[PDB]
Amino acid sequence: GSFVEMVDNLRGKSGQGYYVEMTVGSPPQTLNILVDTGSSNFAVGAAPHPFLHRYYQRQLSSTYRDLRKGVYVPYTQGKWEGELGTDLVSIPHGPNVTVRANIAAITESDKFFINGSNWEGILGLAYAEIARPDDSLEPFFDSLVKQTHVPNLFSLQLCGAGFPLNQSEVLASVGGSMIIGGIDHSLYTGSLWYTPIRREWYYEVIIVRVEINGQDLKMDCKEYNYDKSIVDSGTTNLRLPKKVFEAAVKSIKAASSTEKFPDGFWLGEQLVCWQAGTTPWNIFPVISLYLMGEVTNQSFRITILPQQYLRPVEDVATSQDDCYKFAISQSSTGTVMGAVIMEGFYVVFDRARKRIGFAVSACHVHDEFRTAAVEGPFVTLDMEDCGYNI
Ligand SMILES: CN1C(=N)N[C@](c2ccccc2)(c2cccc(NC(=O)c3ccco3)c2)C1=O
Repeated sequence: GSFVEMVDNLRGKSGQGYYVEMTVGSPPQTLNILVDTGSSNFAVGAAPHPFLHRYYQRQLSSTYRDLRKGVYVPYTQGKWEGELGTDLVSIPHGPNVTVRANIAAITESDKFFINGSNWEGILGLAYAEIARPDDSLEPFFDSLVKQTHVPNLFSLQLCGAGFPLNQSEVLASVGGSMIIGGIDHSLYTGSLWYTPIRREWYYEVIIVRVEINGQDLKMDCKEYNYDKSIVDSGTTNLRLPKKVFEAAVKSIKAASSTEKFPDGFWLGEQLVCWQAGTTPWNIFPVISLYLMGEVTNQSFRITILPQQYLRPVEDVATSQDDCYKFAISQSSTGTVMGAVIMEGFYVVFDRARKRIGFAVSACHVHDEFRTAAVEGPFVTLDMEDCGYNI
């Protein structure tokens, strides 16, 4: 129903991440923590770093327990390494509970912490299968559910401003909500539609059809989920498999052909600017992703606007122009529904019923002519064939 204590508990933006305040140790040490549905470790800065103004000090926590085990995590865009342990953890604008959770105390990292992001760690909300070093390291949410009466469900409303927020504004602005243990009806409009969680590792889903301004991309649906499709608040962009990316960009270019943009724009590298207030939203198409429904041979669609897939960025000249980066990019690891897609919707991670819910977000950016949408049902056949198998 209503979870006023957790509403508006997030800050941040799509490019730098959305974070929630947490406390670790006794006495409590306050830290800002990235909400990451694409990983499964609770990992916090525990040693000085040039981009950290605070970190977890294990020697100051009376409830700190050393697990005597290291963790080394090299990833595509960087690396983090640290020491495993446990401590008492709370979410000040969350359920009124304290849990004993695993913590990876980050002692060394490369390109992990973002200068100016305002977060000092990450909260991996996905399942134990992808926890590092292995699945025996119980993720935070699993500990929270096992130790308390908190229902096995969380929901996220990520709120993009629709324009750039400077250093001061991003610290003072409400970035959205993470409702732990429930669904808050004030965060969305219309109905919630659910897609099954295909498998519990990442939050894996199945896309069955893709349209650009109602025109079917017409690919074998297995291509859309090659090698998987996930919902990931820990990624900025909508990331698409190489072949799907190439087809989608061709169609988005064709729909917006009244204006030509340089190659660097479509590569997500360079910004495009328009005179203040003149962004031609109407020339860019809407993108509909059809997801497998909970009923046999039924699907539903989520429709996003260019106000979601064009990410607002401030100009190099700090001008009065309205500038953006194209927030759709290619992937070699499947589809990733990142922060820019999540900004259009209230997303319900219903772990108890192995399903993900989508509803139009009460804070999605739109114009007077178009809105994001969550609609259904549609008759869709052979949807299990859309799932990829190695
Ligand atoms: C894709 N992805 C993710 N889902 N989480 C990782 C991660 C986490 C643990 C271990 C390996 C990789 C990450 C690591 C560091 C930062 C961010 N996220 C951001 O900086 C960010 C910005 C906007 C949204 O998220 C995400 C990552 O690679």
